[PDB]
Amino acid sequence: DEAMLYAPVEWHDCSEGFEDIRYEKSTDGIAKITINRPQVRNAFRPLTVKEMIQALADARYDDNIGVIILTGAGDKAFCSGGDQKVRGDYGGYKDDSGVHHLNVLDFQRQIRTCPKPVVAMVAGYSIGGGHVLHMMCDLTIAADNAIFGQTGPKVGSFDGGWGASYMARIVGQKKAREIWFLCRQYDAKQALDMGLVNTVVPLADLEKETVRWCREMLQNSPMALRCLKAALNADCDGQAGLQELAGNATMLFYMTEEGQEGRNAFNQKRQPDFSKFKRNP
Amino acid sequence: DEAMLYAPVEWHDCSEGFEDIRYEKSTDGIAKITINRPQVRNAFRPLTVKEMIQALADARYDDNIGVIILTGAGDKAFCSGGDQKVRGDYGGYKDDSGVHHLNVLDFQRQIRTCPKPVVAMVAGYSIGGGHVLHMMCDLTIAADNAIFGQTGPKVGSFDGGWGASYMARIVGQKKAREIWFLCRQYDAKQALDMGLVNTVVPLADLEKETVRWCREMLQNSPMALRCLKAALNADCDGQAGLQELAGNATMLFYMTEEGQEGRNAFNQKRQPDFSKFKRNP
Amino acid sequence: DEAMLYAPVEWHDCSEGFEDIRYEKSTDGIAKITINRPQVRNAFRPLTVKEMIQALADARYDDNIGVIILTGAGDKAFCSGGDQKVRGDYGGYKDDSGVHHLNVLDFQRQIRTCPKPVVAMVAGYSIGGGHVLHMMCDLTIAADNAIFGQTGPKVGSFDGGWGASYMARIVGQKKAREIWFLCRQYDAKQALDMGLVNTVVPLADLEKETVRWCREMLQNSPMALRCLKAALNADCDGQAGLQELAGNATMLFYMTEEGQEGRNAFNQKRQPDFSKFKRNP
Amino acid sequence: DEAMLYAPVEWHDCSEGFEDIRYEKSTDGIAKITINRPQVRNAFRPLTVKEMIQALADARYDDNIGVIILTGAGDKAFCSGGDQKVRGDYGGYKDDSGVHHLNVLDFQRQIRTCPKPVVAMVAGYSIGGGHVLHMMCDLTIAADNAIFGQTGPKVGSFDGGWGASYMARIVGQKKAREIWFLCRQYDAKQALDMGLVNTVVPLADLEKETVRWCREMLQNSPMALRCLKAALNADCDGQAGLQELAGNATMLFYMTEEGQEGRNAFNQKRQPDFSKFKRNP
Amino acid sequence: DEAMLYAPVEWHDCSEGFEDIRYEKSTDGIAKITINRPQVRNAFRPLTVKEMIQALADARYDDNIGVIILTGAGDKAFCSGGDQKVRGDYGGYKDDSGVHHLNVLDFQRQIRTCPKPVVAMVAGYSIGGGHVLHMMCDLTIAADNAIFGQTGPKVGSFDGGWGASYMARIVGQKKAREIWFLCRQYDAKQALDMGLVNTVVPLADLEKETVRWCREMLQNSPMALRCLKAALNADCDGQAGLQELAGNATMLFYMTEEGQEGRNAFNQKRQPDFSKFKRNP
Amino acid sequence: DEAMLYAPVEWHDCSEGFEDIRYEKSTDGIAKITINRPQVRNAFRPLTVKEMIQALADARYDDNIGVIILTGAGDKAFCSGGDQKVRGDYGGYKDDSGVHHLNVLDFQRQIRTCPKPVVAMVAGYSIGGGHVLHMMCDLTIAADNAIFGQTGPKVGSFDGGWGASYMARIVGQKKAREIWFLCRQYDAKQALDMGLVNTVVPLADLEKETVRWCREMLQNSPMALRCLKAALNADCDGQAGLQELAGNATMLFYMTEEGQEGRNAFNQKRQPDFSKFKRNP
Ligand SMILES: CC(C)(COP(=O)(O)OP(=O)(O)OC[C@H]1O[C@@H](n2cnc3c(N)ncnc32)[C@H](O)[C@@H]1OP(=O)(O)O)[C@@H](O)C(=O)NCCC(=O)NCCNC(=O)CCC(=O)c1ccccc1C(=O)O
Ligand SMILES: CC(C)(COP(=O)(O)OP(=O)(O)OC[C@H]1O[C@@H](n2cnc3c(N)ncnc32)[C@H](O)[C@@H]1OP(=O)(O)O)[C@@H](O)C(=O)NCCC(=O)NCCNC(=O)CCC(=O)c1ccccc1C(=O)O
Ligand SMILES: CC(C)(COP(=O)(O)OP(=O)(O)OC[C@H]1O[C@@H](n2cnc3c(N)ncnc32)[C@H](O)[C@@H]1OP(=O)(O)O)[C@@H](O)C(=O)NCCC(=O)NCCNC(=O)CCC(=O)c1ccccc1C(=O)O
Ligand SMILES: CC(C)(COP(=O)(O)OP(=O)(O)OC[C@H]1O[C@@H](n2cnc3c(N)ncnc32)[C@H](O)[C@@H]1OP(=O)(O)O)[C@@H](O)C(=O)NCCC(=O)NCCNC(=O)CCC(=O)c1ccccc1C(=O)O
Ligand SMILES: CC(C)(COP(=O)(O)OP(=O)(O)OC[C@H]1O[C@@H](n2cnc3c(N)ncnc32)[C@H](O)[C@@H]1OP(=O)(O)O)[C@@H](O)C(=O)NCCC(=O)NCCNC(=O)CCC(=O)c1ccccc1C(=O)O
Ligand SMILES: [Cl-]
Ligand SMILES: [Cl-]
Ligand SMILES: [Cl-]
Ligand SMILES: [Cl-]
Ligand SMILES: [Cl-]
Ligand SMILES: [Cl-]
Repeated sequence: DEAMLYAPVEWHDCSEGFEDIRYEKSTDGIAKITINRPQVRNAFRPLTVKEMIQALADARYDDNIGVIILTGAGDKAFCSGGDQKVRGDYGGYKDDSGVHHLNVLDFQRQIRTCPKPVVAMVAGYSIGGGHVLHMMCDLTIAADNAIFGQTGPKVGSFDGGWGASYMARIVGQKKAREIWFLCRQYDAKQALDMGLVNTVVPLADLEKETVRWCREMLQNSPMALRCLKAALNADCDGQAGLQELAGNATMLFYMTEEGQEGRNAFNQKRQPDFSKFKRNP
Repeated sequence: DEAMLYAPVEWHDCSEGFEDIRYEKSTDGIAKITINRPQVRNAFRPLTVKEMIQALADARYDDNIGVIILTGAGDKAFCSGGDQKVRGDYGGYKDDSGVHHLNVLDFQRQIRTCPKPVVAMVAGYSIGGGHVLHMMCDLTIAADNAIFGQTGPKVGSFDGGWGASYMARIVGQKKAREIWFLCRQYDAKQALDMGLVNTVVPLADLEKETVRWCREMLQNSPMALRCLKAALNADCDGQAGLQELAGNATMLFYMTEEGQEGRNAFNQKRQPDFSKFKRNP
Repeated sequence: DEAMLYAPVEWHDCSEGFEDIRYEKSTDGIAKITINRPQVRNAFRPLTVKEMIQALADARYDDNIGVIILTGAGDKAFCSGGDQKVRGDYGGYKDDSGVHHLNVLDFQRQIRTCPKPVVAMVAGYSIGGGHVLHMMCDLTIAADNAIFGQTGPKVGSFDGGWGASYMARIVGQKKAREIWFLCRQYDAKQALDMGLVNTVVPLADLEKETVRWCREMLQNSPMALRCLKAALNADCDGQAGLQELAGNATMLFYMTEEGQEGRNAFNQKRQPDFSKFKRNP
Repeated sequence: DEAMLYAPVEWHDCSEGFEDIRYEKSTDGIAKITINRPQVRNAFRPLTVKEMIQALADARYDDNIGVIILTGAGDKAFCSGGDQKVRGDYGGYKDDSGVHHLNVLDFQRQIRTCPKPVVAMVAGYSIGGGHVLHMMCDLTIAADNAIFGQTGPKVGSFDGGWGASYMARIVGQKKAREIWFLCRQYDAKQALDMGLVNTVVPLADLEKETVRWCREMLQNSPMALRCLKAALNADCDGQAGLQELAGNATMLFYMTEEGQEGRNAFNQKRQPDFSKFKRNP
Repeated sequence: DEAMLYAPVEWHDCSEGFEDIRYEKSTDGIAKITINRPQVRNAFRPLTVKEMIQALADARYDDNIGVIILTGAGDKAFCSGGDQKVRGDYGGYKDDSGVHHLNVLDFQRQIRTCPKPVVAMVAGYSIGGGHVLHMMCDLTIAADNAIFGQTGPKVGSFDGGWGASYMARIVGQKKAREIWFLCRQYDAKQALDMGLVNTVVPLADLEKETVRWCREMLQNSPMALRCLKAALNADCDGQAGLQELAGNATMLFYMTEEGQEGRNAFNQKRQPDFSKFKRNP
Repeated sequence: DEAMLYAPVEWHDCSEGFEDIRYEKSTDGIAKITINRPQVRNAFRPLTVKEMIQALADARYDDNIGVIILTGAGDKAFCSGGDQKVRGDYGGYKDDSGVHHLNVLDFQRQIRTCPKPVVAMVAGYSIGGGHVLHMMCDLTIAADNAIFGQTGPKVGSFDGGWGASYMARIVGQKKAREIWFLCRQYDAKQALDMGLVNTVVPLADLEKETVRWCREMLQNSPMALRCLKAALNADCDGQAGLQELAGNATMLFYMTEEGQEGRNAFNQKRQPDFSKFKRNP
């Protein structure tokens, strides 16, 4: 239904109180987080990350939202990683109160455990920490002007966490070592060819196509989506992944009569009677 | 309730067709598989394993059975492992047709994936392949005359699968290397002290205590039990463990109105409407 | 040797007793399992699965068979997954007796642990559970009319087991999330491009090329093939994978003089003497 | 130095705005989170968990805190798990707004990823979700009146995430399956013997001994502790564990001259000169 | 800077004492190990491996070297694997003294744990054990005449270690099973298409391009490069990977004032004072 | 026979060329490496480690040696870890040439990958890096005066590799966190009780009992021993563990006629004929 998928999107502004990002919601259930620091190619300082964390937490708890888009303001950059202008000498990035942070690690975890799909909408540069962020998103929609790469070994940094291992799970070990060791830039076609992004579209149609992809997911079962996301994380995240996968199993079990009987019996101060529930093979 | 836990048990014989084992079921939902080759300390030959497999399959599919006991005939042996008298040169144990088998590997997987708890009831020797068998069982109830250990490096064999890795998940890596490398025998107290068995009871009380443990589990949620068994396997078995765990999540999802709407929609040749189901955080 | 590789194939029917599938063997060592429910696009019901499990067990134990082909009858579908017409409310698919099954999980594990290569021969739709089946097969040969995808989030289901994790080990995490979250369909070239199938051939050439691939494997060491298949599973299946791989090492050890000395000594009531066997570095 | 270790402790309150918990800080760097619903054996409702999350976030960000204690009010209970009185049918526990939560999962991950040691101080009952909470804590100090166990299969629930797998990494797979399948209660001595808690002390000495253990850690390198905690999580949590461990490596790298040259060169818009930094073997 | 990247390279010979290989170093920090047995398509015998290990150890310990190239003499072969003419019956390859070796396993490990990037420069055949060798190298630069493949199942062998699992992490599980099961040969384009090599260049420009890639890495942080290599290994090598990654964290910690205070306090026979180092969030 | 087990041991000196260690061999197949720096409680400097690696390589290749003992000179210390007197600021311990090493990491991997059992014979202190060394050994025989612990967080170091993860696989996650975070010392009984060492014997009986354990293993299959050691590593070491396990499978395959046919056919320039080797199930 292209008429539905390509219908106009009406964004409602929810940016009140944010300084470094914009946060918007569509009537049909898309939340969009936009890094708004185009002057530094949308690099994040600790405040930026803090605000993205708050926005993503809101999206998670808004039961009208089914999908999140992460993007950068303007056409030149999605995100250029940590703001090197505030990178201190004592183990992180300094906020205005002098505290050193590495809070993008919290945001990565939050994207990972979000039960709703998160989509990176990438125009122009997705570089360094900004590159890890697009990789963390479940899907990436790239404009034909998109440019991807890491710079760690050039700028005195590295992401040896999901920035390395998870990258290898997307593009394979040979490509991952190349990306990290040489710190070249890759155009959208190169990214597409290596399986790094899901599709490449003309810059002009970036939001149009991204919104179609979100709407396709919004037609589907939110329960199935969250279970599948956990299951896919589970191939990577050991017990942390089991926590997500089993957690959803618990939720489901709480919705059954057998599970509910355990609760009722406790509340009614009696023994449970699980005999009425047939054992499946 | 001790009166209920220690009530007499009435075994019904279901051994029709078996030559190397006995197979029985209680009215209150316990299936018991007994290796019946005491003349060889209950060593298994390929036929024996084939029968244990058939029995355990029957127990899986009988919706009145909730727990399975595995044990050996007599008081002298649980199982002394592969019957070395029929072990061929061509990579396995010879059946009367001359085919070389290692079908205990199938029995290990079957116990592993059985959605009902399997309890090893050990009197006397649990040795070699027979020792791996008790380990594979979810729980082990040991008589005070029980003796445990491996013999592989002494008799020209080894179990480098669950017989090694899973043993280490039970007794730790130092004890596991000790048990394998030296091939000593360990008595019941030594076994309990290392976490190898769940409890040790006087030989005369062996079945009485095992049935008590079985009955305590039979009071509990069968769904919960199978989910937890899968979850505990999943700490060991990677994607195979995910298959089990996720498979249970799939079963539970099928029992929800959200999952059912998806089926209904397809059968009625219409679009699913999941909008009616609230998204949890 | 194209003459040999493209020689005519001579199928012998072994379907007697099967209601939902065909089962055939070639003189040169190929067993072929064909889902035969074209009226439902080769959707499996619980009987279908039980028969496929019986057929694959037969092929495993037939020492003349070296390779298995799995395919769908006709040219419109390989398999469309679980039969939604018989999917019950109580956690699975109803058989004629009203028992609720998810027995395709058994069949997945059987393909996985089969020591002989299994080849999916896909014409037309490989969808849902039927898509996971082709993925489980070691290799996939696709016709130019082949169509691939999942539908779980559309039809209220999910495979978060090998259907998710193992999919990711084939096409990468970005593609896996796309496939599962959007539930689009993908044509043969799309599947080839993402590494989902091994090759794409004109529909007319489907069996001809599949049989060629089978015959190439049939020239190779059956022992090496099974060790390698276990080794590749072991990158995914944790301790379950070690069981497979170590289990083959045991088989091999049994074929050595050192291994046999262990057995010989036990049978001959003497202490083993391993001094004759040089310690390799 | 026992005089230092057993010095009186001086708690200052930081509970402003909390209804379900108390939150306090000692003058020497210990924070203490106390579940304060002793009338229901310190069962948590969604609000309770939310408050615990806020308190733990505070402790994490307070650089004068080096260690956190988790405990329950009164002598009778540490925590009895999820509050069954507010457990709803729709897959979680209802807050006053009707939303269904499983937010203890967030708290579990927050304890896990906390860079500071978290110590469970257990008096009386640690049961169900309350038992998983003490397990998640790095260390457990138990009073002689402490009682441990799970109840899931009895009350229609299960924790198949860290509550299962991680439990196995503490007590081993045999005890873990016993604990979950039978849902017995275990006294302090039983807990100590299976390795489930670190020490058992007289109830009268619980706080004094817990504070001693805390002070011992407070004498040590905070950086070394966080790295080790991450490293120990990493044996369980796959790529999520790598995120923590590598994250600490990044922090350290940012404190070296080599890392800083990378940053300086970027800010100064010149090529970095890494050649002046000797390559270690 | 292409002028710099494509500048002449000045090799100096360091082959003194080697019989099967050449070993050279450039003034700008590239070490090159060349298998020199072109008469047997650069197959390795145990001495060849021994020599390669010695050269790679020398490269690791030379603080002037930052990158290693592995290659074969001539342009017909990179390496055709183990030398079958000296392959013994007793489980390995015979040296002149009749000891049977599989020492390529040590060389694989040594490439894996080398803190400096290792680059396969492939002209002609990279086959069998020789194909596993290029896979182990972090990157592969292939000439347009390069040919890739395994032969194990044809020549009575298999690499079920990194040869299998790590191959799957490169090309995906479907392509890995194809490569191993059929033992076909793949041209440079096929290899590139499946992600098996990083780039393909004209044969006459093989070294020129390889040296360029090396110089690009040689501009980057050696510390970042070794941490990332370890992090990428860590997604595959479980605890051995943790050893590498954490071992780099230890190295970095030693370079900090906090870590040094621990050493200073010990050497000065006083108690450490870690209180001066602020805790980061 | 106890007469055999407790027979006198004749040590022959092989220490020529060593400065920091002694190296001796028994006539019945035991190699003993003794750290010889009692004046610093047998702390290792880079030369010490280099010597131990040389000694262990020699033991690996001496086909008369079946088991290695690692120990410390005198009765006061096994090993107190890294020599803090030569620990430099630049990420390692300085040799006489000023190079900074962490070469114990090499020795750890060498113990891990040694195909012969390695036994720690511990009298007195096993502390720090010295404690990790005893853990790495397959088994530990402790004297009643033995003391165990880590000191990292006190002395500005950590071993977050095998020092952490592998310790947890020995003593469990709760104890492992205790040991690392508090840096207490533990007597021999405490070590035994937590599963940290295999046995405790009177100091005067240390070598006598250690040699008995050694001789017990020396009676068993060297091949079974090495396969089992690999299999147990494989529960921990991911693909590095697969390499060892599969590597052993390859060695065994080379000893079979099916394997050898592949080699013979290649050497005789003819097609292999594997049809003579029946396919096991
Ligand atoms: C069990 C022992 C210690 C009991 O000793 P006891 O003194 O009480 O009895 P015996 O004096 O030995 O007399 C008992 C009779 O039973 C025979 N017998 C005992 N065990 C076996 C056996 N396993 N196979 C064949 N016969 C057995 C004795 O010979 C005697 O009969 P008679 O000759 O007088 O008529 C003592 O019996 C003992 O040690 N038995 C051997 C224990 C053993 O070594 N088992 C084999 C170890 N290996 C395996 O189990 C294979 C498992 C494996 O590693 C594997 C891994 C992967 C895939 C497949 C496998 C597999 O092989 O299955
Ligand atoms: C395959 C499709 C795309 C082909 O479309 P086409 O246009 O060619 O034909 P149709 O007119 O749509 O269909 C032709 C006839 O076949 C019936 N039919 C087709 N598929 C099924 C099916 N799976 N079940 C029942 N009937 C089917 C149609 O109904 C029609 O017959 P009539 O009704 O007119 O008489 C299109 O057919 C299609 O999309 N089919 C459904 C694909 C699907 O959704 N399959 C279910 C996917 N889910 C699973 O398989 C469950 C797997 C799972 O998650 C799992 C996980 C763990 C453990 C167990 C399981 C498990 O459930 O097994
Ligand atoms: C704790 C017990 C053993 C102590 O018994 P005791 O005799 O000393 O006191 P009682 O008289 O029984 O109780 C005193 C008052 O407190 C109430 N109460 C106690 N526990 C709870 C509770 N958990 N919920 C609600 N109320 C509780 C009693 O009802 C009584 O109040 P009154 O009725 O007199 O007014 C005994 O109290 C006991 O067994 N309690 C239940 C322990 C239990 O079963 N907890 C649930 C275990 N399951 C979970 O926690 C869910 C965790 C989970 O699996 C999960 C997994 C993944 C994601 C989320 C979750 C999750 O659900 O959080
Ligand atoms: C490389 C091929 C395809 C190139 O063919 P081409 O037509 O150009 O040359 P040829 O005429 O075939 O031969 C040229 C001369 O070189 C000899 N030769 C080539 N390769 C080898 C070799 N590997 N060993 C010994 N000799 C070799 C030819 O014999 C000829 O010499 P002449 O007799 O005429 O004088 C083609 O040459 C080819 O296919 N060679 C074999 C490729 C192969 O099968 N290699 C072995 C594969 N197996 C291994 O490498 C073992 C690795 C392993 O799995 C493992 C795993 C764990 C632990 C250890 C190992 C291990 O074994 O190391
Ligand atoms: C062992 C202790 C407890 C014994 O105490 P005791 O009272 O009996 O003897 P002392 O009087 O304290 O000492 C006797 C003489 O020996 C010196 N000495 C003892 N140990 C060392 C040492 N490790 N380094 C240098 N000197 C040592 C004493 O100084 C004294 O000599 P004098 O100067 O007075 O003559 C006690 O001695 C003790 O606590 N020693 C320190 C234990 C320790 O902290 N070891 C270091 C722990 N860290 C490591 O091992 C690094 C390992 C690591 O984490 C790592 C990870 C990854 C990669 C590499 C590494 C690595 O660093 O290698
Ligand atoms: Cl970067
Ligand atoms: Cl055994
Ligand atoms: Cl599906
Ligand atoms: Cl519970
Ligand atoms: Cl090969
Ligand atoms: Cl230490």
